This record gives sequence, C-alpha cells and structure tokens, in this order.
Amino acid sequence: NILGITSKKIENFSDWYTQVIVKSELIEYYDISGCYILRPAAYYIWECVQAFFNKEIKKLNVENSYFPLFVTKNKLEKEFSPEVAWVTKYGDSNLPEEIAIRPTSETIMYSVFPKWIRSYRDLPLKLNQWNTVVRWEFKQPTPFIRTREFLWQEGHTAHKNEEEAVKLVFDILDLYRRWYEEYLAVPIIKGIKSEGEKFGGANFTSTAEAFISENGRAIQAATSHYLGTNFAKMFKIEFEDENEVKQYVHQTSWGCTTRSIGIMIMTHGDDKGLVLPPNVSKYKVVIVPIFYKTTDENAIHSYCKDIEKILKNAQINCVYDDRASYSPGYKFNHWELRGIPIRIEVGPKDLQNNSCVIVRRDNNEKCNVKKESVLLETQQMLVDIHKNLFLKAKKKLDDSIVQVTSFSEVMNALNKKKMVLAPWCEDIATEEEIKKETQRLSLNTTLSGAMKPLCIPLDQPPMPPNMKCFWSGKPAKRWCLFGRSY
Ligand SMILES: O=C(NC1Cc2ccccc2C1)c1nccnc1NC(=O)N1CCC(CNC(=O)[C@@H]2CCCN2)CC1
Ligand code: PRO
Repeated sequence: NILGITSKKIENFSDWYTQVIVKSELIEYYDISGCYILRPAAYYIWECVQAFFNKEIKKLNVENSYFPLFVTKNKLEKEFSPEVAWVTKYGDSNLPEEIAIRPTSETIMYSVFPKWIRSYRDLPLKLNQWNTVVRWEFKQPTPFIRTREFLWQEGHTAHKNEEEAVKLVFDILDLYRRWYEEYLAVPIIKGIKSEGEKFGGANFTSTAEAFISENGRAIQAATSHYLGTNFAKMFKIEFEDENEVKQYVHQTSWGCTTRSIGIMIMTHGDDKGLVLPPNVSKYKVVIVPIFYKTTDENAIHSYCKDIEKILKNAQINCVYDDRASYSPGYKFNHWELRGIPIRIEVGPKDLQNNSCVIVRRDNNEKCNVKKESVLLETQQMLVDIHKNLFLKAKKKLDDSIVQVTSFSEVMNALNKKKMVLAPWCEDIATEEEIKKETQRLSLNTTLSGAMKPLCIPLDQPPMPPNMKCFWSGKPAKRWCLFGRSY
C-alpha cells in the first residue's frame, strides 16, 4: 500500500501519473524544468520501437544519417523562433556568431540537399535521423508527453513528383499505426490536420491521434507531412528531369517521439502501477518463490531456477527474485509496479503437484500450469496479454467519440471527457473562434479548456446533402474530430 500507487487513476490522474512513472523506475526528475531522465526501463522501450521502425523504413530504402545539433541564423532564416534555444558563449567568451539548437532539422538538412540532388538520377533521396531536439517552450511540461528536450526520429525524403511523395507520406503513417499497435498496444486515428494546425511549410499534415479517456484529452501520436515543393523553393532544391527541365523536388518529413511511451503508460497503466506490453518489457516473467516456513528452500530454489532455464533457453528473458530479506507479497507489488507482464509463483503446494501459478499483470487472472506446459502457456499468454491490452484500449477509444451536428451538443460531450465528430466548413478563421468559446464555457486540471480541431479522419462518414457546419452554418465539407488535448 504505502510502497504502491496511492492516487487512483480516475480520481487524481496527474498525481497517479507522476507516481507511476517514478515508482516504476521509468523517469527521474532533474533540476532543469521540462527535462527528464529516461531510466533503463524507459529507454528499453525506445530501443524496442527503434529496432522495429528501423527494420520497416529499411524496406522503403530510407537510410539513417546524423546532422549537426546546431544551425546558423542564415540557414534558419530561409524558413518556432520563440522556442529556439541559442548558444552565445563558450566558457566566458562570446561566440563570434550565435548558433541555434535544432528544434527540427529541415533547415539544417535541406541546406545541403541541393549539392546531393542535381538530376532525376539522384532521386528519390530518403534519410532518417534518430536524435534529440529542443523546443524551449514555457507551457507546463509533462514527462514523456510535453518536454523541452525529447528523443525522436525525423525522416526526410525528396521525390521527382507529388504522387511518389504522397504515397510515402501514407506508408510512413501506417508504420506509425503499427509502431503504436504492435509494440505499444495503443490504437490511433488517422487523419489530416486542419489548416490552422498543420506544420509550417507543409502542403498537408497527416497525423495519428490518440486519446486518453481517463482525463478526456487527445494527444497527437505521430505526424507525416507532405511538404510539396514549399521547402524546395526556400532552399533551391532543383533537379534536371528526364526532359532536361529544371523541377523542384517534392518532399516529405515525418516524426514520432518518446511521447509514444507516455501515451502507452497513460493508456494501459492501472492503480497497481505500470502495465507493459510484452514486446517492450525487458523481463517477460518474474518468478517469485513462496516458502511458507517450509525450511526446504533448496527444493523451491532448485525448481524456480529450472523454470528460469526453460524460459531463457527459449529466449524469453525473465528474472528469479530470490532476495532473502523480502516477503512474497513485497515481491508481487515490486514487479507489478514495474509492469512485468507475467508473474510465476512457486510454493510448496505447487512443488508437490509439479505445477506453478501463472499470474497475468493485465487482469490479474491466475491459473495453475504443469511444469512441462509452462513454456507453451507462457508464450501464448504473452500474446494474449497484448491482444487484450489493445482491444480494451480500442473499445475505450471508440467509446470516446460522440457524433454531433450542432454546437449545442458540444460542451456536454467535452464535460463527459469525450471527443466530438462534427460537420465542419474547415475555414481556418473558425478554429480560433471554436477554441475561444469552448474555453470560455469550460468551468472545472491545469491544462487548457479549449477544444481544438484534432484531425479530419481519413475514414469519413457520408456527408448528408444539406448538412451545415456545426459552427458557422455554412455548408459542411467533411467530418472533423475536435477535443481538448495535450
Ligand atoms: O512537442 C513536444 N514538446 C514541446 C516543447 C514543450 C515543452 C513544455 C511543454 C510543452 C511543449 C511542447 C514533445 N515533447 C515530448 C515528446 N514529444 C513531443 N512532441 C511530439 O510528439 N510531437 C508530435 C510529432 C510532431 C508534431 N507535429 C506538429 O506539432 C506539427 C505542428 C502543428 C501540428 N503539426 C512533433 C511534436
Ligand atoms: O517536426 C515535425 O513535425 C516534422 C516531422 C519530423 C521533422 N519535422
């Protein structure tokens, strides 16, 4: 109890989250606000999704690279500026010229793209970086989700035409769907950003949106931009095509950050602490011995180590918690807090029956398994835990959307912690109006009450013939998701 989570996820979400990330050993706080330390359990998740995404972009011929952390005023100006951090001094001496820390690397990378792209033969150019970027905002930070320094990948491609670039945009977007679904067990909604919310310089921005139903907040999970020729004009990225005509390249860029870990935690975490999809947990299983005063401990030890060797030989990493000075109940909580997917309990009653208790972290179901069946039952249960984590999250996402036709229905849905799907004319002017009015009518958290346009979903319902925009009364164009957000 006292060593566990003492705030309930539904009652005090913010304090629940802080306790989970600290007591599971994911995060350590730091003496610069908005900067957090990723402890091994957190960084292990990053490495897992890194290995997945690398394998998939390699099939698209994207290659990894590394560009400088810094950019000059000259390059940075061809295109954020209040959130760009500036280096001005080395030791006690001022720099000959101030240099900026990257908030994103378009201007750094595209500064040299013209030397590499001269002819249609040089296309497509497909690059990725795994790096950190810095956005020195003064909004309230949130570990993983909203931080001043964060780890990401950013991919950048250049193509001979629009069709090829746009196809890659949406190929990447589906890889993000898979990153979230297959490794983090998180469902997302694909869509297009509104004009007020798209990336600066983008022709259009596609997005994967997630939703945290316990506090009613959407979170942008990943992004994939069609840049058209906009950046090519700014940086003079021209190539000579097959007809000897100078053309601009069509560009994309796309990223996904350690925010994804925060979305995973907020999605699956419960009042016992962290819950990890097996694919991003170092230990799939912890084995906890129960001695119940037998005094024949070497029989228990010998049995638990047998189970450990059966799992490790099958390449299932695990831990046998044989620490003498702690009770089994202490150990149960210890590893539940840290999110281990499966606990195997071995006491004397179990030894006599040649079995063991296998306990799932997601729903705490326990079942007795014969020793010889442990490997197979473990393998299947790890698969089933992931399936259950995803399906439960998918149902909560489905349930968080209310379809509306008028503004009068909107504030009711927001106060029930919902997103709204609404018919919208998509006029950029209306975005600030909707934000203002929904914030005004909010009367409760420390995050904003404003509702904003999340995305125009790729999967559109029919737009009835005379449906009007829920806000302006003009004819509606498409259905758009709106909600409060991180
Ligand atoms: O944004 C983060 N921190 C900043 C700095 C800071 C400090 C304190 C409080 C708040 C904030 C916000 C952040 N922090 C940690 C992990 N991830 C993060 N971001 C992330 O995941 N993003 C989604 C992928 C991209 C999204 N695309 C776009 O935004 C474009 C432009 C409009 C819509 N389309 C990049 C942004
Ligand atoms: O920051 C962004 O949203 C885009 C995609 C990654 C690189 N720049």
